Amino acid sequence: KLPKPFFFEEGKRAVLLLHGFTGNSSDVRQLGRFLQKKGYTSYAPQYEGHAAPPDEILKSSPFVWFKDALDGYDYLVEQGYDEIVVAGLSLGGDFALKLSLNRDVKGIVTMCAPMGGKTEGAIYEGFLEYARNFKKYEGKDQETIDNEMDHFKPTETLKELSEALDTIKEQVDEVLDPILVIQAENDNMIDPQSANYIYDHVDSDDKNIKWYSESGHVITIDKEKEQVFEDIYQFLESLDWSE
Ligand SMILES: [Ca+2]
Ligand SMILES: [Ca+2]
Ligand SMILES: [Ca+2]
Ligand SMILES: [Ca+2]
Repeated sequence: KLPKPFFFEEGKRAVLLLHGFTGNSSDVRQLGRFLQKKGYTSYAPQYEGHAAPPDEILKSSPFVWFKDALDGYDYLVEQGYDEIVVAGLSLGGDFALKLSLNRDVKGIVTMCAPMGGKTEGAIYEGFLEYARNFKKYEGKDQETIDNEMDHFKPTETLKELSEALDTIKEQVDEVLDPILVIQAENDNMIDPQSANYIYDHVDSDDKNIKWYSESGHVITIDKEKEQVFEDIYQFLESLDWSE
């Protein structure tokens, strides 16, 4: 079956977990379980059209996906959690930055968040591979997959994704809340220098950047995730929680 949002309720300190483009909640579930073991509540929404046939992404929009992130914050508040850190992977990291400008958070974690809307190359081919692997998961023959991929038109989606990323890059200088920037040194999906840009251009008074030398882009499921989780926990423990 396909992943669904998850909601692990423990103490009153809460973390909103935002996944990446073409990702879903399974990319942050292990982080959610780690946070739960450390006593933090977490909620991981899913963007419209994700965890679903890839055509549903083509019918959706980054503008909807950011409202899905905002809806996740508002859900935590409706469920009784007022103090919230937003932690985002890849596109979700950009959304975490932008969400902090739209909602009160105690802190921000960005994890391999791109700065800038270059979609040519790795992100384009990553989207196509995502669509091909889903069609295989649908049990489709190789001929139907090939035929269907010749009619898969990702251009408009990638253009909106590009414009959303560019807009957020120009909002980085408005970010004020405490921040942990996490980045894989050998990221083959985005430019790892994006992390230096975020770290240097946010206006936060409390910031930290951490580099990981043996992980790929999806750092929350790769081989150093235990250290990433520990570093996130140390950040969370440093923040201005009321309890
Ligand atoms: Ca409830
Ligand atoms: Ca600006
Ligand atoms: Ca300053
Ligand atoms: Ca700090």
